[PDB]
Amino acid sequence: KEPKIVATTVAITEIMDKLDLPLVGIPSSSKKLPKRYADVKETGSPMGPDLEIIRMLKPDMVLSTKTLEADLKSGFEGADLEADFLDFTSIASMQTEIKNLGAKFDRIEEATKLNKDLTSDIDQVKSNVAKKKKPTVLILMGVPGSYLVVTEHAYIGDLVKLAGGENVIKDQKVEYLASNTEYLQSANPDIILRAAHGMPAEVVKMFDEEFKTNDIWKHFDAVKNNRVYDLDENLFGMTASLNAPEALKEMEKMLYDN
Amino acid sequence: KEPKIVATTVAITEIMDKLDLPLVGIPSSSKKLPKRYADVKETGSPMGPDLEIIRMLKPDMVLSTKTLEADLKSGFEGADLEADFLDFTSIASMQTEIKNLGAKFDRIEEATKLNKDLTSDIDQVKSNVAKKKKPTVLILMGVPGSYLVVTEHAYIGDLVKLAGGENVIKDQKVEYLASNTEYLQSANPDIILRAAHGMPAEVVKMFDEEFKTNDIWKHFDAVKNNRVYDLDENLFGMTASLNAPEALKEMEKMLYDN
Amino acid sequence: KEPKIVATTVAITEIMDKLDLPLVGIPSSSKKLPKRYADVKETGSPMGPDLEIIRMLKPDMVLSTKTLEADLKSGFEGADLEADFLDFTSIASMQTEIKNLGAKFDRIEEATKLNKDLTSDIDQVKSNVAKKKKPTVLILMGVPGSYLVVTEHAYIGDLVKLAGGENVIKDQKVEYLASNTEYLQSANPDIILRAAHGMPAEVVKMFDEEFKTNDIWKHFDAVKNNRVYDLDENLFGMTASLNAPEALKEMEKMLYDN
Ligand SMILES: [Cl-]
Ligand SMILES: [Cl-]
Ligand SMILES: [Cl-]
Repeated sequence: KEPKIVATTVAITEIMDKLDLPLVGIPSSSKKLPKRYADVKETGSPMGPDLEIIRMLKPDMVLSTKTLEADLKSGFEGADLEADFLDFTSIASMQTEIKNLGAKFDRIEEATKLNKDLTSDIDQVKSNVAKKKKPTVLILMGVPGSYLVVTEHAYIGDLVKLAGGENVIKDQKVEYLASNTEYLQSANPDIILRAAHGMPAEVVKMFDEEFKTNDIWKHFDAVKNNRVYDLDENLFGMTASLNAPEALKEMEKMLYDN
Repeated sequence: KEPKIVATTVAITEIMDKLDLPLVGIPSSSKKLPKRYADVKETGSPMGPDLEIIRMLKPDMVLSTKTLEADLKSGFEGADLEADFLDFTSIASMQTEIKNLGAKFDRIEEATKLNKDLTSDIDQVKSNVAKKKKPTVLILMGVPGSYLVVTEHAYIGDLVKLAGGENVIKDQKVEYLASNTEYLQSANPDIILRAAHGMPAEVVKMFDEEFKTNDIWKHFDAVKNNRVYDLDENLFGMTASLNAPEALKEMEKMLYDN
Repeated sequence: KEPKIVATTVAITEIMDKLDLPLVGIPSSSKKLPKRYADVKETGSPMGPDLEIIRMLKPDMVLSTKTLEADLKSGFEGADLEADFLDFTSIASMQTEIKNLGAKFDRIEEATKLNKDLTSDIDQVKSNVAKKKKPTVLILMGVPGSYLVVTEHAYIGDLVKLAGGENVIKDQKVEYLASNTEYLQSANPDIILRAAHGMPAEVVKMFDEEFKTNDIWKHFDAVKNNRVYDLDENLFGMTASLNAPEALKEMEKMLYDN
């Protein structure tokens, strides 16, 4: 008997498709999912799946992410659902999770092929930027008044690192920091990147206008030099996915194309 | 002749379906509406209905909510549209409105049945939690930097009350208060609940990360103990609906299941 | 050979339809577009179009807006794409752009007709309000804690001006200002208008509740008198469109109907 697997996020569902694995559950989402799962039961929001639906499906494994573990682990345990929280905070961690899914579900060849493809794409960006002069970068996540600083330990920080950017924040131990803006202004990043995950682009544009008028950020050289980018929310999520090669290539354009 | 009724919100439209009433107008919404109204004219945003469409429909009654009365009453009066603003700030108030709609539109039996079902569900939660030790709860509505404190006088406060939670805010007269965070930290709620009505879950997750880094909230015991929940926006609206029994059951899980 | 044109926003696509021009590219959007372009290739977000798709289409011209020029100009130049950034910061500027598109693409008669219709609608509002006593107005764009003041130099400021409103901000040179709220309170606008472009109405309602509790705004007479309006985001965009006649008529209702 094939294992009965519930995937609770779009990113995991895409990995399951590349691994040629059937699913009994998929997340409820407005995003397009692989066609093979067109008729699979939806199990609610990735950020809070519907435990009663999932229980009914009697799965052998429910797949979520490390970043959601604190939020969802108790509910799964309470419902007697076996669950695996995959670490998608870097591309490398995602690739190890892909390897481990191959081993867990008898798809070692498919996982190996997928990782080979990813690594080839990543290696090409690394090679492309290796001899370039590197810009310093400040990564912000959030909305006006509450921006978090994103370190190398989060996925968007990993993309900046792999594309050769030098994060203005160093030697930190957390994924997201509260912004110390006077310190950041003195550090003077060459480039500022912003992510408002899930937010409509029209709202993000409004935020862009606010940033330019704000004493808090307007005297940064990056603002004066028009080196502030909004990361396409549709392509740059908070955690890793198969979108990474495309995301890394877009990152390379922003860091060096100007 | 049947009365010509315009329902301007999803919640009211669902009540009209349970009352077996025809409609000449429904709100414009991306949410699924009862199938019987598939071909009914849409009348614009619940938060600002299209008065020119509604006028054309020559309704006998337009139904909105108390919470929107201040915003919409003048427009309706100016357009010579008769309108009823239903109080959905508690389940009990919603049930009285259901009774009154039954009387107004000759659906007393249907309203009585609907209220019987609701009351049976509510009574079961009350019975379930009656002998449990009760946690203190802080309810926040909004986005980083501008969270409102939600009292017992608003619908989400009513759900907390009915599920046995003790609001840290007492003896207030308003539905929403400005947050006095130092006071709230000293009150030390066992649990913090957050609602960002209408906001995509992916954005809410981002807010969750910001909350944990913010000096303003991070030293609350509830944060240290991982007792902060985001209320599923799709299920917990700002005002009451037929979703209430499901919402109350989910509330009971959060307050006691941990 | 007909020119190969890519329209990167909904507003421009609607103008191209009125000008009876074929398109090779349209923006990717959830909004309804003119039916004649049902099968036209989508080219990504208006706020960051997909340059690789657009390159493939080998267009003669890519159309965007002045307000996006700073963000998008370098990418287009880098991709060797000819691009025109149309000034939609007022109705009059939009009408000059319509005239110039007619000349550029051999649609002078169609552009002239479209502008005649627009001007007739605008003239009617101007005539309607000419002898009315004019209210002072404060226009805010954004979200709690980060509202920008909108001047006459931005499109929503232009609508207020044309409908007879007197902006409390005068003799400015920029489209958007940081809010000096103590100054604004002393200026005491008769009416406050708010725009959260792209934001779901349910979120905007939540913001409305927050505004009323905020010491920063609650002592304005406009708040005390219930003269604060949320501009329907679906109809009042950040920059001009063919929606303007409808928008101007709704503006006239808010400024004088009360
Ligand atoms: Cl993760
Ligand atoms: Cl209400
Ligand atoms: Cl513009």
